[PDB]
Amino acid sequence: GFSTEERAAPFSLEYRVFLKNEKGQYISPFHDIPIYADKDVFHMVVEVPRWSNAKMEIATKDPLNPIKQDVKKGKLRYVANLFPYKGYIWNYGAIPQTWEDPGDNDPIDVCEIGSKVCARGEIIGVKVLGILAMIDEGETDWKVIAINVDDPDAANYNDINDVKRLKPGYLEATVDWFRRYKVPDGKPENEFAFNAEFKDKDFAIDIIKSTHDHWKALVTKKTNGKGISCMNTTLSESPFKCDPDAARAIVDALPPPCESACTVPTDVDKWFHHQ
Ligand SMILES: [Mg+2]
Ligand SMILES: [Mg+2]
Repeated sequence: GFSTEERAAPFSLEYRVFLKNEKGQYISPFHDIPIYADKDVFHMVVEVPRWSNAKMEIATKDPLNPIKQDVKKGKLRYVANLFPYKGYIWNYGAIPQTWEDPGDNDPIDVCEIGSKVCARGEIIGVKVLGILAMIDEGETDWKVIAINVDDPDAANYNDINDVKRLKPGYLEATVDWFRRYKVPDGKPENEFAFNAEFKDKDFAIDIIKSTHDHWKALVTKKTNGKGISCMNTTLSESPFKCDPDAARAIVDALPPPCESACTVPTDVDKWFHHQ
């Protein structure tokens, strides 16, 4: 289906993860992966495997939008181990061809709850089960809740109550994870500082389709891109389309693959307890 081309060493500053289609052509995971994998099955770009810490996401401003590691004041970012969790507690990522339009300014986020740990840059199909709406100091932050359609138990999951039923504690832990991530203190002062509520599958799909329409406007130049890189190699109706062979130079000009990988700071091991 899709595959990955990794440039430079993982957890280095130059590390990039580009996506390739069935034919070895470089494509943007933002723009060139269809939102739908099949009827009622959404594509998901996996950005971080469950239980990892590196904060890696689609580069919304880089040509071909490769996955790369976030950087804060010159240092590569890792999420904290929030006791009792190890790193991210879901496969975490995004639905391609969507754009929370400002809004967070990138593809709509997905928490994927299935049993398989997915790889960085892996493209999976997911069944949308619901959506977590969070108020973070007034702003709206959406997290789709989904499960790998290839999960052995996928047939048992069709709405958010199924998550409550067959994975007790998962939704609570999700809210807790995001609350302690956003308010490192622990508890916010009121529902403006942090609020959380889950909505069902139909609501989630309405939100997703809305962000897909916003993306449609983005890649057809009907809305200010606000710095988003819209270069793509497959969208026939997009003025930002570029010849695939021309786009290969974007990858080939970067350091070659090196899978003798940089070691992760020991500080990432530390576990932070809520007091
Ligand atoms: Mg988003
Ligand atoms: Mg986001």
